[PDB]
Amino acid sequence: FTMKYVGSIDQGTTSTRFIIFDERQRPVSVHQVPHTQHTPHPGWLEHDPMEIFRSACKCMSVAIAKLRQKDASFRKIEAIGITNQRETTVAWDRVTKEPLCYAPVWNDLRTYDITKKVTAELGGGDSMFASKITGLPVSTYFAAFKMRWMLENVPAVADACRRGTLCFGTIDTWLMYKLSGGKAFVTDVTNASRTFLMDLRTRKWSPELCEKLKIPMETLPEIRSNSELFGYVETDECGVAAALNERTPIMGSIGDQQSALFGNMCFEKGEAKNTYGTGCFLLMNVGEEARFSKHGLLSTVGFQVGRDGPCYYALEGAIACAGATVEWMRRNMNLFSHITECEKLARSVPGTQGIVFVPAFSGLLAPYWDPSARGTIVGMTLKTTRAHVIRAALQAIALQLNDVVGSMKRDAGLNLSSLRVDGGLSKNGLLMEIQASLLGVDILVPSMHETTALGAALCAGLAAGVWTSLEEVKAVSRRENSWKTVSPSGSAMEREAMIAEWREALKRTKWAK
Amino acid sequence: FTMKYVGSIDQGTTSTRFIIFDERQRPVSVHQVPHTQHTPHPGWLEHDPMEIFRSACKCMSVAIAKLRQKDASFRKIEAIGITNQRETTVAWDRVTKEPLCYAPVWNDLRTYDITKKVTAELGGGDSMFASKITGLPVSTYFAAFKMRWMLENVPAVADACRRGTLCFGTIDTWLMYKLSGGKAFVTDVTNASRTFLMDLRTRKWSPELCEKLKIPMETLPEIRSNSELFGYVETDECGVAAALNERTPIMGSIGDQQSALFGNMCFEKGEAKNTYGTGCFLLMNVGEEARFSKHGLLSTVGFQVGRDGPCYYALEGAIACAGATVEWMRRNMNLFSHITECEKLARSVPGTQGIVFVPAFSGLLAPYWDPSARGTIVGMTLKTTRAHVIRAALQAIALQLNDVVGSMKRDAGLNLSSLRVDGGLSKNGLLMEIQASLLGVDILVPSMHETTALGAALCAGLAAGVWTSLEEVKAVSRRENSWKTVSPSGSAMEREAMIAEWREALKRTKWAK
Ligand SMILES: O=[N+]([O-])c1ccc(OP(=O)(O)O)cc1
Repeated sequence: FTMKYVGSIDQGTTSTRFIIFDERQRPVSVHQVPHTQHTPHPGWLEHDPMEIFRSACKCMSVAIAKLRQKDASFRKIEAIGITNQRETTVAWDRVTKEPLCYAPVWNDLRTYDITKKVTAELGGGDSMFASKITGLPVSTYFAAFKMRWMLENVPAVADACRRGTLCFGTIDTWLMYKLSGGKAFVTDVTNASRTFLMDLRTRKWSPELCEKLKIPMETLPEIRSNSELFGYVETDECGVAAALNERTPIMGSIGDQQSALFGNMCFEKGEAKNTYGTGCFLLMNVGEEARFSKHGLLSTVGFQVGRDGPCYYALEGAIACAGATVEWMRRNMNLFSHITECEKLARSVPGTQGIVFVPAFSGLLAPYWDPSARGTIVGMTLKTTRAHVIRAALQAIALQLNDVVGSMKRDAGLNLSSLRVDGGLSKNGLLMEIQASLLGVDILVPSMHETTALGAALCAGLAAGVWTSLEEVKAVSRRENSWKTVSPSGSAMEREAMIAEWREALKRTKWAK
Repeated sequence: FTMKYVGSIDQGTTSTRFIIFDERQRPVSVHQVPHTQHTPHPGWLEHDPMEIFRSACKCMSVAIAKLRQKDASFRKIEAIGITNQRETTVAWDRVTKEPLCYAPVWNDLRTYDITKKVTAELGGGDSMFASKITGLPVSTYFAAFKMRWMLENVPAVADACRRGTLCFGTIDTWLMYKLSGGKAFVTDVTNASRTFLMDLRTRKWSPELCEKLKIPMETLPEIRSNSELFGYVETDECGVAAALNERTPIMGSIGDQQSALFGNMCFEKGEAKNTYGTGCFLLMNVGEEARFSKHGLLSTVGFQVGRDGPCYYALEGAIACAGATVEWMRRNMNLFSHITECEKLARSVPGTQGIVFVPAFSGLLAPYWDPSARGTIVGMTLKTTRAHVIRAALQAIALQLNDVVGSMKRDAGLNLSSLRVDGGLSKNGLLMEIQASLLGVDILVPSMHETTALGAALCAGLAAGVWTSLEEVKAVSRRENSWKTVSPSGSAMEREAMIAEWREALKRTKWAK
């Protein structure tokens, strides 16, 4: 036949992208368009759903146009996948086809008072009351609470609910609705699991929770899998229908973290990925049955290939200050000037020589949620240098994931098979070695680092028959796009002593108030 | 018609100085010569006693010569005083007049085992067992224990004992021997009070403690006051006898910290001085009656002018890492480039904004004595910067001073009417201010900073009639050498709160072992 290509809309917190992959899973064209970060009051954050929609469209037409110019064999896009900042929630009207307000972002803290109210007046003091249904604690992040808040506080949303015309939806749902010309009102299992309205075990809306939270099941879209025919692109808001040329289907939708889980090929229980960004997000595949957490971790859907096909579940954990710690050392503390020196300063010394640096700046998340913990350094002497402090910060990040992973191993009754990394800090070689050594598993660094975008591309491709099974997907990746591999290179005396030092250090962190 | 001159040899840890003062207490010639800091094993420090002797002689020869050029009539120095790093101990031979080995320094930790063996076998587990005799706990610093080591470890010293030719002394005794040709084997009360071998109230060698620790009294110098004839300079080591031109008497000997107390005119009880340098010490004049300590602090002789003169006593508190702390931030952490950036960055913020830096790099001294304490910072957030960390360090220093003064008031039964400062960090205004605001008293700063050297010249000039009395001495100082006063400026609640913050941070310093 001819060459095939799959497009991936990568819709993030600070920008939107379109990446076209070829059938070897190589990114052959990209365009990025940012969008405005609206901040009406301290701790609020909101996005313009229409601005986001036009960025997607822009990106699609620019990347397309750039590829035609450099690839004589590119004829059309076979299918489009979507991946998105999760939890961000949009309200819009079924007949005007427009938003009723801006979109509160995942990390938006306006829903706080609703969240304290729900914990008390519905869970009787327990934030975990519905964690066996949803997999989730009561929290400001999850969508129901933002939905509730827009019902309570946006007269326009209240009204349209009463007309029977209101649509709520995560960014996947919204993007798919407009791309479709308003014909498709859908969502995938991974986005739907971050709403607080889906029953993990069935992956359907929960009549009980919707009732109990007073969100009407008329407002919610149809839950579908990650990989299947969602709709077609039927708009032309920035040249896009012209650019795609043929009608082009939408056949992949997956929340960003799960999209990275998928794009890093974590198809089997025990396989986990970590993104080393500003924070860390670690996800492990735990298998075909939902596993619930007794360490404060999130249970979520990992991925679902095919409608009502197999559903792999996952456990998710975070740390707030990974990349942010490195940036803090530089710009607040002058411990170095630009990012290259971070790793070389940390390599200049054989170890931390006693010190521990717990970068608990905005508390400890992970499996020891403690908002009172603060940034603390212990063990220093006159022989202590910035080299050691920088190295200890690398150890700290790796120690936290280790704790997170330890908790996941216990909640799930599995061992960690391998950890794939992506993110800025995955380019710090030393941090990968300290991590491999602590976890006692191989760490895998793909050199094609666009793993989030690839997840959604893989979903669309499987469904459109560009790739014909997960095994073919792994073969192509392992052959074409080369992984760097990083084996444990440390003794069990050192491992055990580093974790013991860390354990002792964590006791000394309590400070705020 | 012509100016009368007094000489001071200032034999410090890292160098030797000779200062010549006029009868108006102005330094008119100075010369300085550094000596080698030998460190055979880790935590060991050791000096070459011939190097030290010869350094002092070069200092006298050159300072003398530089003065003749400024003043061609100067025919002689009236008298020469000695002040010296204390506790540092020389072993020598009565007839060869030469060191048997190198001299272990005040902060040398080779005596550690011997320090334990003593606390148990002689002291029944109590380190304060001779507190009421010596004014001291059992510790690595004091000269007896170094004496003991050289008998158990140095063939030449163990041996020279047998023949009746072994001499031991502190650096005063050693300089003063060699300066005199061998004709003088003496020590002053302040230096003697640091041997662990002298009764504080009586200023006698204690036959009980000698006996107990296996130190034969045959090796020990005759104790004198700080102000009287010790001997004459009768050597030509660098033309020194010649340069002096006349037989010049040594009429001053005083341990370095006491010398600063004396040189800052701290004659009344409640008057205290805080010195920064190769080590950092606060000394309070407590009066004619000796006071002992319930809160770590050391009891010692302040000074005694003359054989039949009254003995004024003092309490002594140390801190271990003071100027070292600033240089550590500079040289190890790169928090600033040069010394003037420190006070500025610290000034650029309103406060510590919730952080505390306990700079206990080598344990907590003062009234806490915790050798397990290490350097620790607590409270940090992403809003913490180097300005806060540097400011915090300065607060820690004042906070430690404050806790040391607290202990001193309780022990002595007095308030601190005045604190005079000198050494390095006295040039930092912000620190002086933070210090004044915590002790709630005045801080005096000499423009004629050379006050340690002054003390021994004052001793030697009092004995030789250059000044006739303590009153004339203080009258001239006031007349000649200008002050700078720093007054408190804060609340009771600022103070109370900063101290409670500090007291909780201390709980989190235990780390070593
Ligand atoms: O890890 N984070 O806190 C985080 C994650 C995503 C962000 O934005 P994005 O990288 O454009 O999706 C910004 C910050």
